Formats: sequence, structure tokens, C-alpha cells
Amino acid sequence: SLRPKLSEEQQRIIAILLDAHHKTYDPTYSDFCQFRPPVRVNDGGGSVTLELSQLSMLPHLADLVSYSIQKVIGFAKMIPGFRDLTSEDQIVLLKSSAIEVIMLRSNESFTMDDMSWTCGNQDYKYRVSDVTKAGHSLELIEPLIKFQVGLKKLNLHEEEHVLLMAICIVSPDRPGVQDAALIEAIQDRLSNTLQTYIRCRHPPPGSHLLYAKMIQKLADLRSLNEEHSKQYRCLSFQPECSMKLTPLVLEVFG
Ligand SMILES: C=C1/C(=C\C=C2/CCC[C@]3(C)[C@@H]([C@H](C)c4ccc(C(C)(C)O)o4)CC[C@@H]23)C[C@@H](O)C[C@@H]1O
Repeated sequence: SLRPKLSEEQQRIIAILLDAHHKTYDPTYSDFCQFRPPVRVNDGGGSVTLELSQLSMLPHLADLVSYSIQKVIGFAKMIPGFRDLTSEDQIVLLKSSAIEVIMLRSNESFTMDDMSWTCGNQDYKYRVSDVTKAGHSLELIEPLIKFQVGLKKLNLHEEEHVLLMAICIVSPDRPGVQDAALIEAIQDRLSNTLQTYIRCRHPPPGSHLLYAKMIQKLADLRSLNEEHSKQYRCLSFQPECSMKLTPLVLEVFG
């Protein structure tokens, strides 16, 4: 069972992606106070009527997601080969993967300590009850939490985490892509980097079938993407919803 060494080029790709992530993911969440403030209405009963009437957490979470899409755009532009694509394909890939990369990158704030995304003091701790206060339902939130825990338990090296985000973005099978072959060539270069990295740098037993497990998470993300889109559609029917979102969020999901 051969373990070819990482090529000079593969090493450079990993370094570039690590740098890209460090430049676009602030692990202190220090910008979050700039978003519209979180508001948490009394909703212990999980009332859909109340949740939709108030959408109390939506301005804050929409601002968080919008900010994150901006960061993902920056990250993607640094992926080796991404700028070789036409502008049209770049935008198709970004719009189709945005929610999935947000879900992946959020794993860094997610904690199994209490099953929350913890981004600072209580104000910026986001729980399932906060997501329902933004107008989403359990059919999305429950599998989202299951996804976060499963990803956590893979114990990815940062190298593997950034590669997975890059592979997710540069996917040839997104609707509307023009040069699928070029996209696939870029993705293959990243996939080969990841497979090679796992085999020579990830110790047992966590390395066992790890690449397959990571590829399965990409399939899981497609499912969550579809469910999020259905739910966003419903949310959009609420009068005055657009003011609680952002122009970027409206474009990506509308
Ligand atoms: C973003 C990041 C973070 C959390 C992501 C969350 C927590 C709150 C609920 C969110 C935002 C989920 C929620 C279902 C969601 C995603 C998009 C939307 C809207 C409200 C736009 O429909 O709601 C998806 C990702 C979840 C914090 C930090 O890790 C940065 C990361 O980019």
C-alpha cells in the first residue's frame, strides 16, 4: 500500500490554502459586534407563528451569513486554479457552494461542549433555538447538528479542513457550469493533494477510510443545501423579510 510523498506543488497548494483560510477566517469573531444585534424573543414553545411574526434572530444571522459569503469569495479566489476559470463559472461555483462552505467553515466555532456555535460571550453563542428564531425548522436544523458532530468526530487536520472547503467549491457537477472539464481538472489536483496528505501525514486509526468519510460529508452537504433552499423560499414569503436580509444574501439564495 504505497505512500507517495507530497510533491513540491502539493506542498505549495496546502500552504496557499492554509494562508487563504487564516486571512479569511477570524477565530476571535471580533467583527461580529458590527452586525445588527441578536434579539431573542420568548419562544420556549417553538411557535412557528411567533417565529415568523418576529424573525428576531434573522437580521443578526443574515449579517453573519452575508459577511461569511464575502469571506468565502475571498478564500475561493486564492484556491490554486480558481482564477483560471471564466468569470461566469467562478460565479456559478460561488453561488452554488456558498451555503455548503458556510456550513463546513462553521465547524470551527461549533462545540460539542454544549452543541452550539460558540463565537464569544452569550450574545454570540448560537443554539438550535436561535436558528428557529431566524425562521428555519427542524427538518434542516437537526440534520445540520448531526452533520456538525460527524465532522467534528473526524478530527480533521487544518490541512484537510481547508482542502475539503476548496474541493467543495470547485465542483464540476453544479448546474450551469460551462467548462466542466477544467473545473474537474482543478478539483482533481486538490483531491489528489488531499488523498496523498492523508496517507503520509495522518496517523492511524483516525486516518482509516478518512478520504471516503470526507467525500461522504460532501454528499451530506448537497442534501442540506437542498433543504436550506426550500426553507429559504418559505422564509422569503414573509412580508418585510427582505429588509431583514442583505443584498448579497438575496442574490445568492433568491
Ligand atoms: C457562519 C459561520 C458561523 C456560524 C454558522 C451558523 C450558526 C447559526 C445558524 C447558521 C447560520 C445556519 C443557518 C441554517 C443559516 C444559514 C443561512 C441561513 C439564512 C438565515 C440566510 O437562511 O440560515 C447555517 C450555518 C449556521 C460562525 C463562524 O463559525 C463563522 C461561520 O462563517
